[PDB]
Amino acid sequence: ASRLYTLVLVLQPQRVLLGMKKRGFGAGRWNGFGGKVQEGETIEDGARRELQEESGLTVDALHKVGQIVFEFVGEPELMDVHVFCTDSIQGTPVESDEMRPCWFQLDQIPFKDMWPDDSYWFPLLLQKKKFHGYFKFQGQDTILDYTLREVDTV
Ligand SMILES: CCc1c(NC)nc(N)nc1N1CCCCC1
Repeated sequence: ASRLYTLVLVLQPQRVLLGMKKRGFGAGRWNGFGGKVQEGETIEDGARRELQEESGLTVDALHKVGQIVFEFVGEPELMDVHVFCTDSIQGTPVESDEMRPCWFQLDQIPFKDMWPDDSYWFPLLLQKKKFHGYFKFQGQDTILDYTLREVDTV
């Protein structure tokens, strides 16, 4: 089976917001905000909730931009990540226990300190293209298989 997750990228014309994960799963890597969808909330609800929790930020509209399925070898549940983006945010991002936020110019995205799959699908994000992705990981650094396609409906 699969578990739903969310990922929220605040993409502004000349910069993208990322957070350095301070503890837990994926510590020491920059990434968007997000996490597990809870029982009782929509996916979009959970994306807004984790955005608020990890950065203090609220948004008016999130747009569906991607879906990436992850398999980790030896882990039974696939991770079904729904990727959202927004330009217009509400508030100034602040550090949480989980995330230290920072803006990045679009030409200085810290790919070598991000999840490896980001190098593959982030360009599609920056092109405002919608995508389906699949990545199979051995551990947390090695991509063994992957597929990536642009779609019409996420
Ligand atoms: C491990 C799954 C994952 C990943 N795969 C390697 N790549 C990125 N950029 N984000 C991920 N998530 C986003 C949701 C919350 C958990 C971490």
